[PDB]
Amino acid sequence: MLVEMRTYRITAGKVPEFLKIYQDEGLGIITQYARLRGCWTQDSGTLNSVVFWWAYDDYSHRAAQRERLAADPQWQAFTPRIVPYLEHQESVFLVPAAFCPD
Amino acid sequence: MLVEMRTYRITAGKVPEFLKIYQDEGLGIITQYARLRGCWTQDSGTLNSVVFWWAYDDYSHRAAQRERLAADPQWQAFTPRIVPYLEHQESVFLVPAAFCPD
Repeated sequence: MLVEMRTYRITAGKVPEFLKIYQDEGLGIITQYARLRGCWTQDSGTLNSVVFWWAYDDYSHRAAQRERLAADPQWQAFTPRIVPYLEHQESVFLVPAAFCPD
Repeated sequence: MLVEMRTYRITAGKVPEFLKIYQDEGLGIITQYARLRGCWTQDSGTLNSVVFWWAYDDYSHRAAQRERLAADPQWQAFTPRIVPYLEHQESVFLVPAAFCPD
């Protein structure tokens, strides 16, 4: 397995707005293609930050599912709604330790 | 709920050693006191980095369980074994979004 951890720094004060738009409009689309294991806001360090945990079987399943997501007309119609909130985006790849629970 | 995400930068090359010592000697102790939801190594960005996801009901349950862990003689006898591997430690607090799966 493989987790992609993606962190979005949002326009100050606008995190609740971003999360409503994401929840009402994006969640149903993207979860057709990737397994969400967690969505969080930061309570320490850099505030106004939303952390997503995406789970894939491996890099090639990830690459294939991300293409099918990119090609989705619904998804392409959705991202312009969140883009104005996105100040900064980052991504880290994680591979489980031997004792990682699944 | 509340997640504490703790990231340990390990002496270069020594991550497998650290993970064996942690697994064989520390895991059983600390999991008596906190819920581990995931343990990962970084495959991108800063390598030689171990990411732990700790789950607590809230800040006060966390504070109470961390005291009981600190007071554990087994735990106090264990940490000196990993300390020489720890180059750098960091911690971020996470609170779930409305649609965060549990």
